[PDB]
Amino acid sequence: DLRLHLLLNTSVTCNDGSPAGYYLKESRGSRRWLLFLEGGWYCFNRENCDSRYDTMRRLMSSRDWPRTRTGTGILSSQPEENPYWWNANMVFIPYCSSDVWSGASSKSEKNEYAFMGALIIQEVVRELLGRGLSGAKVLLLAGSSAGGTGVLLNVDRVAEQLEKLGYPAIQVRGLADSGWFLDNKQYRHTDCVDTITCAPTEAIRRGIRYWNGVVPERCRRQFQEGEEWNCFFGYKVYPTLRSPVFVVQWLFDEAQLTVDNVHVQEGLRLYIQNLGRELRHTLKDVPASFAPACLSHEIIIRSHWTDVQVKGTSLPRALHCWDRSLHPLKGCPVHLVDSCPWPHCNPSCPT
Ligand SMILES: *[C@@H]1O[C@H](CO)[C@@H](O)[C@H](O)[C@H]1NC(C)=O
Ligand SMILES: CCNC(=O)Nc1cc(C)on1
Repeated sequence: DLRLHLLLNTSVTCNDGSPAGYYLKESRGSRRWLLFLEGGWYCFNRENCDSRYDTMRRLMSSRDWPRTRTGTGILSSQPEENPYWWNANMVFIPYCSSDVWSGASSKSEKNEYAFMGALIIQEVVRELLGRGLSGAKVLLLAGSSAGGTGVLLNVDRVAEQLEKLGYPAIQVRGLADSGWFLDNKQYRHTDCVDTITCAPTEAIRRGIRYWNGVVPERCRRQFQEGEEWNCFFGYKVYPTLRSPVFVVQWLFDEAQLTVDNVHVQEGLRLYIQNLGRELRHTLKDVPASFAPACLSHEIIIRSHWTDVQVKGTSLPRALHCWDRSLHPLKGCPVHLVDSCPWPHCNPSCPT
């Protein structure tokens, strides 16, 4: 199990002002640290945040959090379940800011909710340094779905934070799972008048203003003010990053299809095949990646994450090969993208 620690700096809060926190399982024999960002969509105005507070309150508040959690998948400490990093120090950071880990605003007389995702990550890092992170050799910032996009938005800020705090020897890297979305043409279209109809670009643009959202500096400098929503899209923000980042993405991701208004005749067949091709195209110059041709969503904290293979190579193996490459390798590849054109043309896709 991983044990809960609420942040000692209680000014860093979840949406409703309760303290944020993290779950920790230490491994005294290891200098590797894994910090995982939970996902779970987001909200972007008073009305849809109020609805989230009624039926998704654990994603907006810590008052009902349990004292422990079980680590699964890449967060498992058993080698049977986690061939990659089973002996690492394990941290799970709950997502209670509803801001895709981008926010920097407090609850106040003018703000019904606090949006402090970017500050939550920084405060977790700061408090961990006194519990052994000061002696780390690698810090891997991982995450799934909204947490995967959160890795892309924050990995270089963690690197800069540790440099400025005086720990230049810690190597910071990122693992972004199921957070590589396309602002593509949708299969059916509606103008942005409420939550359901509002396309991701328009929703994120409004969210950034509501959250006081922040993006990586080099990406901000490219797109400039008013256009920071561009930096929430993986293929646009990744070229601006300096830390090594490994990208995991199903070619036919279920959340991508949902925001494309897809739930088979010729028109839809062509649409789905073109989505797969566009995704593959955006990964062509990503040297560390794992992209199977499946209809699914998320992978790395599922207990059977070791089952899927691309070209005969599992994800735990590809991550191990990535580790080796950061010390091309004979029979130990790091770029693994399916080329077949339809969901589950890879026989190892999840059932
Ligand atoms: C608590 O966190 C806030 C937000 O980052 C920061 O402004 C403040 O200095 C912190 N307080 C302490 C005592 O570290
Ligand atoms: C309903 C589909 N889910 C999402 O769009 N989830 C997301 C999107 C981003 C960005 O972070 N989580």
